[PDB]
Amino acid sequence: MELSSLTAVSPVDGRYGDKVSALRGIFSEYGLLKFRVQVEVRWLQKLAAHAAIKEVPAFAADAIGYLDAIVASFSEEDAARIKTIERTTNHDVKAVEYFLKEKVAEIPELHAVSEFIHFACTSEDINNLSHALMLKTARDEVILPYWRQLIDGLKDLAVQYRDIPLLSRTNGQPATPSTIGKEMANVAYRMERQYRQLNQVEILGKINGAVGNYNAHIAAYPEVDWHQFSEEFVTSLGIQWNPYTTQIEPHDYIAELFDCVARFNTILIDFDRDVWGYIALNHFKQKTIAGEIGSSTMPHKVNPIDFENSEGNLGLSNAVLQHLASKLPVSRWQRDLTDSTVLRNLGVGIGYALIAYQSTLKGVSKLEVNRDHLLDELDHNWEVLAEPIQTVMRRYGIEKPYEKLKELTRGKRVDAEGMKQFIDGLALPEEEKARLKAMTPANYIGRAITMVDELKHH
Amino acid sequence: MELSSLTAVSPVDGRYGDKVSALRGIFSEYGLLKFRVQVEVRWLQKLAAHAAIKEVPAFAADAIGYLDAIVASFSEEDAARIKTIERTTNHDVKAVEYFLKEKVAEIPELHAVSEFIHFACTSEDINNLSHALMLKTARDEVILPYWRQLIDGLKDLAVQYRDIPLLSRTNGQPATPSTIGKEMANVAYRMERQYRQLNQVEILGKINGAVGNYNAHIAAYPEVDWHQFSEEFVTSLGIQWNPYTTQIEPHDYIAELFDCVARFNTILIDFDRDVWGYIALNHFKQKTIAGEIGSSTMPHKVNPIDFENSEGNLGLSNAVLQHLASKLPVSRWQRDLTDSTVLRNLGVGIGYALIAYQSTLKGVSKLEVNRDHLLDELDHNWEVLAEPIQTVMRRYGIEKPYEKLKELTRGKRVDAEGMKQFIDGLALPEEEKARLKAMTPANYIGRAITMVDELKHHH
Amino acid sequence: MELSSLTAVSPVDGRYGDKVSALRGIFSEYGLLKFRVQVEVRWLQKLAAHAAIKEVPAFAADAIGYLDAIVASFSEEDAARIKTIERTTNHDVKAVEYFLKEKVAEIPELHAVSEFIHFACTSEDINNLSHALMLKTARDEVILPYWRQLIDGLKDLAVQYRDIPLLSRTNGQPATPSTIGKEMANVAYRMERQYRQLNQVEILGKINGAVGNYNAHIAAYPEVDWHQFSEEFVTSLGIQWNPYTTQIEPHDYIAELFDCVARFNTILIDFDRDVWGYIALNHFKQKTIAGEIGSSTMPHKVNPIDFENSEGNLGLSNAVLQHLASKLPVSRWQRDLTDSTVLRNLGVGIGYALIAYQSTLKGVSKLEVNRDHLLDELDHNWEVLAEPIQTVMRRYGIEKPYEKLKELTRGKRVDAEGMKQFIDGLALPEEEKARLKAMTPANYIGRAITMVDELKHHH
Amino acid sequence: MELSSLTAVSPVDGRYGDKVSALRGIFSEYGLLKFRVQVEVRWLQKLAAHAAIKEVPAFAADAIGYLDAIVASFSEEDAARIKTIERTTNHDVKAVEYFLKEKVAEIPELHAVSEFIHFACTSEDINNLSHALMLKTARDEVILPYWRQLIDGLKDLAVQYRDIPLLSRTNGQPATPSTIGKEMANVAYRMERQYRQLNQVEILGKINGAVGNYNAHIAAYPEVDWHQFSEEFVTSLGIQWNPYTTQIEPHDYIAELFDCVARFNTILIDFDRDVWGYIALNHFKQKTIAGEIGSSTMPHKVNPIDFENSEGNLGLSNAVLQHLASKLPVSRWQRDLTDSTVLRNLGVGIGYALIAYQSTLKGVSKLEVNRDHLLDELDHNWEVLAEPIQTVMRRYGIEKPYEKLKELTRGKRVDAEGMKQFIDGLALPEEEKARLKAMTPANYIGRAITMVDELKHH
Ligand SMILES: Nc1ncnc2c1ncn2[C@@H]1O[C@H](COP(=O)(O)O)[C@@H](O)[C@H]1O
Ligand SMILES: Nc1ncnc2c1ncn2[C@@H]1O[C@H](COP(=O)(O)O)[C@@H](O)[C@H]1O
Ligand SMILES: Nc1ncnc2c1ncn2[C@@H]1O[C@H](COP(=O)(O)O)[C@@H](O)[C@H]1O
Ligand SMILES: Nc1ncnc2c1ncn2[C@@H]1O[C@H](COP(=O)(O)O)[C@@H](O)[C@H]1O
Ligand SMILES: O=C(O)/C=C/C(=O)O
Ligand SMILES: O=C(O)/C=C/C(=O)O
Ligand SMILES: O=C(O)/C=C/C(=O)O
Ligand SMILES: O=C(O)/C=C/C(=O)O
Repeated sequence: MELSSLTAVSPVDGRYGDKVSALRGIFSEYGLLKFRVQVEVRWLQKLAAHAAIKEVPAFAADAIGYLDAIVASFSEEDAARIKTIERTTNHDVKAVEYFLKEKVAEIPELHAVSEFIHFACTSEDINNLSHALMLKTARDEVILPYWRQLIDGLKDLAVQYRDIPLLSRTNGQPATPSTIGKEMANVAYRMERQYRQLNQVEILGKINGAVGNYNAHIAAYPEVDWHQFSEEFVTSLGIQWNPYTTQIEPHDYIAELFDCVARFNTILIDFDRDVWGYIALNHFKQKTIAGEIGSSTMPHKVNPIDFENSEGNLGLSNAVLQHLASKLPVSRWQRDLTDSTVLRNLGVGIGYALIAYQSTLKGVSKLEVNRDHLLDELDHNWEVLAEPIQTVMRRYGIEKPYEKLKELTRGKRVDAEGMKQFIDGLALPEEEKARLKAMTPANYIGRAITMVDELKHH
Repeated sequence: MELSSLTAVSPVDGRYGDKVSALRGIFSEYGLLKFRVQVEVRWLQKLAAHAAIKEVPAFAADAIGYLDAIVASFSEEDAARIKTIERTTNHDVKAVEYFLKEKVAEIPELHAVSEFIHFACTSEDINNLSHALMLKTARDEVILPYWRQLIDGLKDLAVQYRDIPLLSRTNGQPATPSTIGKEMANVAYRMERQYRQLNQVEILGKINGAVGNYNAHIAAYPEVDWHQFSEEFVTSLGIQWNPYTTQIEPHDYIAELFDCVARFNTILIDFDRDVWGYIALNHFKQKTIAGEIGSSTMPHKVNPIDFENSEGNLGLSNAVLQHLASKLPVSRWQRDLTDSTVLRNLGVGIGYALIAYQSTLKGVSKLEVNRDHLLDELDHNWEVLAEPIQTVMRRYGIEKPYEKLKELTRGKRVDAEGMKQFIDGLALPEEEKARLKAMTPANYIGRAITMVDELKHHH
Repeated sequence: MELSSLTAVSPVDGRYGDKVSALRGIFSEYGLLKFRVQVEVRWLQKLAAHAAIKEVPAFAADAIGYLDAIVASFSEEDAARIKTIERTTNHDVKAVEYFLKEKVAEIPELHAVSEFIHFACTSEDINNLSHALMLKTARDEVILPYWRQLIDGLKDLAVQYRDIPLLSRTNGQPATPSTIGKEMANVAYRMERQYRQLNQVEILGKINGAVGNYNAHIAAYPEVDWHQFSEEFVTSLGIQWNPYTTQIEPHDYIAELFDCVARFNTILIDFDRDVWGYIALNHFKQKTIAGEIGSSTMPHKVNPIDFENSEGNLGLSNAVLQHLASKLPVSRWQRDLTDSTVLRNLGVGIGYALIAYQSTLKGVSKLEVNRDHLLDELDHNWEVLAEPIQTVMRRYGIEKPYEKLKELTRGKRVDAEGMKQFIDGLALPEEEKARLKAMTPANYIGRAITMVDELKHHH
Repeated sequence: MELSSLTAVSPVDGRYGDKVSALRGIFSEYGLLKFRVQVEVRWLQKLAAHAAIKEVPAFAADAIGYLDAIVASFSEEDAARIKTIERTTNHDVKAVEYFLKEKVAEIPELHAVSEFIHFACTSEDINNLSHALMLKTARDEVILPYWRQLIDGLKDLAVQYRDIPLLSRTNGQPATPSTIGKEMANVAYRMERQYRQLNQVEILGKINGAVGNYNAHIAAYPEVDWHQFSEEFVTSLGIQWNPYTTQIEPHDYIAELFDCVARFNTILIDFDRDVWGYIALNHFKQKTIAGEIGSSTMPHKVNPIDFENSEGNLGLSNAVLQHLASKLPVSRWQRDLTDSTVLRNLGVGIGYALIAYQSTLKGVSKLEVNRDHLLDELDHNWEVLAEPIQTVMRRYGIEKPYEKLKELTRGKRVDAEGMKQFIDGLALPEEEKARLKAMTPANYIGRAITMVDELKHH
């Protein structure tokens, strides 16, 4: 069978292919080849612009334009030609070199310096810079914008549900109340920390020849400061310079990038699970679309499939991201080639994540808080007032406060009247007694609401 | 950009797409849908053949042929129709049901029992059986055949290199010799163990309604023995029966299946790495063709790129296989849907492995043992004879045998002459002294050759 | 600070030390050394009993008893002596050899064949056999017994709760009912599958010299069939023979063993989580004793801390088990020593699991099903009867059955009365209408109870 | 059997127990209890020092001293008492509370405010701050110093071997030369990046009650600004404040801490492997100790067991660190208790790492570079000069330079005379021809030496 979204082995290009279309122009073989062409061309232009390198005179305006067009117009047809050449070379980057030499052959000025294409370069000089550009593009144009959508989305939920009381669950058991909004706020805050970290991750690049010592460069141009030339070229591409490497850029920054993405994903997994649970408890109703089918056999079903889809894909994302993070930075001696094939999977780990981000956003858009249920549940759990009562008792020196409340509530059902009766028998100033009799599980929410309102201050 | 092998995000469908084409008809959405249709059709066919279920009379030959054709000729166009219907249902299995209902509408016999399609079934009854069929097919038609090629390949190398001496390396250091063939035999033996295990793994399936208690089945047909019905149906598909489940088949067998593939892949990583190193030591030269480029900058390079490609892909395979193996069997209460999207990746872990198997076979085809280097290295490591000498001394009661050889060789360079002189000073019977003076690093290979020759007698 | 359970870095030897005491005599350095001594002693004993090896005459009863005593009475003091000798050798197995040599010196018979201790052996010949003995002992005396307790425990719950109705949850939502007992039975069945698998795993061992070719053995005794000698010795230890290896036993069986324990642990995590949730839903209340504190701040709390402790430890167990399973079988060339230090952790992964098994059993002992809540919840979810109604409608040819019930219940609240009214308007034979009007969420449990009663007939 | 280093199940407390003794006072149950006592006491002191909280008057000098002594003198006997109390409570932190109440009972001033011990606190307020102190102490006093030793060690090797030529290996094959020192320098640089990152990781702490909303605090003291009180207390402990949490501190920073430690460990694994290989190639000899045994059967053996031990333990370390990093940040709703038992393993992942750090240092101390072998090997690989020759040809416009050199060397043995003969036939200016004939694989090292000398500038 020919490849199509229906026949694709992986769901990243298959069932969810339309959810990650932007990655097809970045992490695919086409994307890799596109970026390699960009790097090769930029290298030739720097050599030409470098006065000390007389063998490569400055290019005329039209020659520079011809070169820039090769970069900007790079097509699948161009990539297909490179692969055709690769059939002969069985070496992808050499095929890129030969492809570029073919392209400039018709332009005398360029053909003249044809043998300067890839001059003194090793394949990894081209590959690592290509990977850097792929990752930088992915982060700045795709990943961060989804993270911002998720963060803004959670904040909106926090504000929207700021004052909606919730019977908290610790150890899965009824506990001291909070508000739906506050529980949303906690997640936004965590996501924000990771967003800052991802944005601060360095994206490194290098260019220094075969084993990282500019051997070939120096042999031909011993008078040129290639260490300076290297830093200038890498930074000219918008990449941060990595001065010490072997044949390959070590890949530590890729682990740094993926580790933070995995942390964010983990926070999202936690969120997907919690909401799945709130929906199970009926604290949230789900918006329904006319025509849709919840269950093939149970007509009444309305399921949180978006949160579940996201949860599953986040696990897959982390499995791939984690493997790359831990495996890439280890390479035998000056390097073994196992990282090449692995690096063709940078978009895979990212892709599962993007699919999950969209699913979560989709699930969030269908949330309908159920205040009635939330409040009704709280009204059936007056035992949660045992904490404040004992704490107040502690304040006013009443003996064994915690112990007395434990005797009253642990393993015992106690309603409002019962809790109220206990308070009345306490040796406390009327003012405090009345203050205690005035609280309910629904209003025993502490600083929850204000916590939500102050989030914007962090 | 439209999807093509060039724009595909994953190299399983991209760069290596042509290496795993067989999986496109199995693990993809098209494959999933095709098997779902097969299961649905067979379910309807069993209901018809069941005399006690009179509302669905036995189907005549032409109707059975029409149903069989739906299964056999299932096309991408058919899959597209289901996807079109799914746009409305937002439920894939329900779209399959509607698809089939549309298909039988033109056959009165079949159209008359239209509402019996998916009768009493829950989506997972169809899904789990499809996954089982997908995995069984992949194992018997794809995985095992590659494993047999690797095993036979290693065995061929074992025989071909049965008597070629090798300076063994323990802790990376020169050690007691072996033969290239013996080192290959060890790997083939480990591979065979996993082969037998994978083949013995159970591929389970179930069919029992919404939560596993045949609730719906019994509500409509209380006089029918659905437990028996279930076992017959699952086994009729060539799948092994799993009588106890919630809404989903628990997936334990998937972990069992993936755990053995991972063990096999691990053995292969070990192999890829060892050969990469033997090539690094120049114990093997590499066959290459004119035109091929080793390095873009170093024209003299000839690299073991096939073994490296395999090694990298095996790591990826195991990472995906292991995630599925450990995550799938955990599902909240009667099931949470997180396993659905994950199960659409059964072929991904398998795909990375297939790519690796082919790369290794390619690498193996290019190996050329370098007898000259192997022997020359052995002739510069006569210190390895310290072990046999001390051992012989132990036998004949000579004092501090091991200790004496350690003082003589640890941290010291000793050639054939120096080792010979030492043996001469030993208080051993002439015959034993001669035997020791007759051995060399190259012939101090123990039972290596016979071990290789006897491999065929195992497994 | 001196080491004590209070200062121990790891909770396996610290807080939970008393929960895994049996492992101290197996996987610790003391245990490793004890088994090494056992293997060394048995090796010497076989050499003596082998008539062809005349330099080591058969041992008389008292000498055999003295050797057996070294093995049987091996103490921490003996272990300390070896560690003392190791301070000089910087090689543990060599220290064991010297230890034994010192021990036999007082027995002329044994002292006379002193240099035959460790004869022709490489350290791994002793190590791998010790690991095999450690794992076999742990499996047969520790792991399986806990697994049997869990399985029997789940089966007891299954029987005890066989007929207690439960509103099932799929996607976390109210679904077709089952029984508490049926949900327990499902787990017991999965556990039994892994139990059989773990019991069937092969525990392999080898003994063949420095690199696996009996080089040293053949150099001294070329007329002896060491391949046969090897198989006899390994099997005499109750271990299964692995004829092909490098310096180390490849460790594939360790992965096979650990892969099944991990699958079992995964099933248990699934269980711990489900029960944690059933407790959260108040389907089960928890037994607690006076004096116990649930929360330091919320006096009303009663938490399922036992299940939570188990769940956390199972994750830890699998993480260690999986690392060993995937890393151990890869060793550079004839072996690199990275597996030695790692193999000192065989008991760690097992320890986390043992802690978890005991915590779960403790949690189970405190469960008290809450029939009132389970039934009350079911009585507020009559919408689950939409499935059986539509299914019956399908049987009797009523049009758009599923679709009609969806419009009636999806996103809508429907009580017993509303469901009853709907059934009355259906064009079905009186008998079928009555049957539908007679069912309730609580009795719509299908074959749940019989499934539980038939569990005993499986496995 | 009773617990001893010989009977310990885990080698962290067993065979290598003496290698991690410092962790016994930090991550053990004793350490956890010690820190919990510290937090509880500090909390009581802040309440006393807080003027607005009149029910807890400022403490006299001797009372404060008595409290400080409880913290500073905390012993195993004290910890044993807490565990004895825990037998009754089956709740560790409550046992700590009761233990402290017992300790102050003899001091009237303290006994007077006995019920203010743990006032309004939830166990996790104490636990998370304890974990923060454990991790901060471990990083600043143990981990970073080992990393600094390793970094300084690699730098010393770099300087010591700065000019020692090495036949590089890419794909495991003879490649463009470098120097032993440069290969050491690359590793030091990578380790330094992680050191900076680990040092910059935030160590967070919180204190806000049952579910994070100061519910109990406000119920008793509605006039006190508990949000300010919280930030002050956490920062007073030297911990960074985490304002938004549920019952537990989310643990994201722990993942951040462990992820960077794992990255460092991975770099070290790569190093352990490379040196193991250099030793296998005989580029490094190993120092030998009189009396030691390399092999029980092969008398001549001298093995790099220290690097191997380190490699094995680094893998174990990462397995544990990774599990904690990915599992801890996920907790059901306001929290499930699975993280408590897991957090008792913070020292385990760290312990394996420390054992490995020491083993690597030990292995490094035994390295003896073998210049003779290194140089002899290079002198047998004149084919590596094919790169510079073709590059020079490229510079001077000689047709198909790379192609001509490939024909000459790919799959062919070419010695100095052969390479020299090829150069003589080139149409290049004598000056360049002589420059090429003057190089050897040993001096074709590019900027390697200078790269090493400039490391100190980064
Ligand atoms: N040392 C190297 N650096 C960069 N590319 C290489 C190196 N060695 C081989 N290659 C080529 O890199 C490509 C790797 O392909 P793949 O394994 O599919 O990722 C192959 O086309 C090789 O010919
Ligand atoms: N409980 C369930 N069992 C089987 N399929 C379901 C269930 N709940 C929802 N679905 C459907 O299964 C599909 C899951 O899609 P995906 O997440 O992409 O794997 C969706 O089309 C859902 O409508
Ligand atoms: N090739 C080998 N086979 C078995 N033991 C070895 C080997 N090489 C070194 N050893 C010893 O094995 C022990 C490994 O200790 P450890 O790294 O703590 O597990 C050390 O005492 C070494 O002297
Ligand atoms: N929600 C909670 N927060 C803090 N501690 C708890 C909580 N629930 C139970 N505990 C106690 O925490 C301890 C956990 O012990 P372990 O599982 O061994 O780490 C037990 O002593 C419990 O009684
Ligand atoms: O193609 C390169 O740039 C390098 C190849 C190699 O080192 O083998
Ligand atoms: O589609 C089904 O078969 C089941 C759906 C559900 O349980 O929600
Ligand atoms: O101690 C041994 O048995 C082997 C040691 C080695 O191969 O180095
Ligand atoms: O002990 C505590 O602080 C909290 C306990 C709980 O939430 O259950």
